Amino acid sequence: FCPPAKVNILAQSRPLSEWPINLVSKGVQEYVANGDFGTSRKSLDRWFARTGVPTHGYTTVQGLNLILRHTFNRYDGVIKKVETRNPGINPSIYCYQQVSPVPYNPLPLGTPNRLSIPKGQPGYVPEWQRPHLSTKNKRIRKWYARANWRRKPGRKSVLDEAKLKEAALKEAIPIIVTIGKDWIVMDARGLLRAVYWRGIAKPGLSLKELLGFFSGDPVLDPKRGIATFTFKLG
RNA sequence: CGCUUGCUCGGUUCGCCGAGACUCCC
DNA sequence: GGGAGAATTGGCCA
DNA sequence: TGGCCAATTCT
Repeated sequence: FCPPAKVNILAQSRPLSEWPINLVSKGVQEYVANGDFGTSRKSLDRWFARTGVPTHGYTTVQGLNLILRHTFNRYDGVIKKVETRNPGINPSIYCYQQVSPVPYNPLPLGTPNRLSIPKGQPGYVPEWQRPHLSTKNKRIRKWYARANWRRKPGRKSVLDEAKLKEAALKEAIPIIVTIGKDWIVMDARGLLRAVYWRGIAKPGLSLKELLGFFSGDPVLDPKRGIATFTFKLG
């Protein structure tokens, strides 16, 4: 079993459902045809351009075997499900080996000390009571974590999109997925928490060693602003 | 042994701390 | 209600 | 030479 993972995107060149891989994978399900489907580029040429369905400058052998082969199983199986008892046009951009994520180019502990920060600076712990806390090696939420600023009738807060949210991109961990013209930068601290949650120690993890524990084929979601990874057999 | 993002739920001096899952998608 | 790889290889110009 | 982007593969 491959456990899942969930990471947040940061920036995109153009609107989500406007990349040409999506513009190719979208019409396939509507179309489904010849049936001349093969990994070989020659067979792929025949199935797509020749049969009739338009291609938006896409010819990758993997990028057309992860959407055509999926669609036929989408048009099938449900018939088998109709047989078993006796639809959505997914822009789920299934990334492949050739577009595997790599860390950004032109691990830190975070807050090294909990009860030690100069007074008045951001992150400073309160003075009315420093003791009476708990020390069981639980997760540490950073001061800017909006999970700690949620609104309720009993809660008091002054939410600002700059003070709270812009503080994230300062110490973010960028990784890049490139299909040739479209670039997506996701936040890897989700992967950090996912790997520390299952048992792996801290500090031995660096660049080129976090992504290794996850599968190299993400499933980007050009809606909800989220991406999803999977681990390996380990 | 060990824990930067997301989310659910509390009160608080408003500075911040206490508990929890991650098999998610159509 | 279905999917969540990446090893080996073949063209390959500075 | 070797180095990288695509192209081919089984279960």
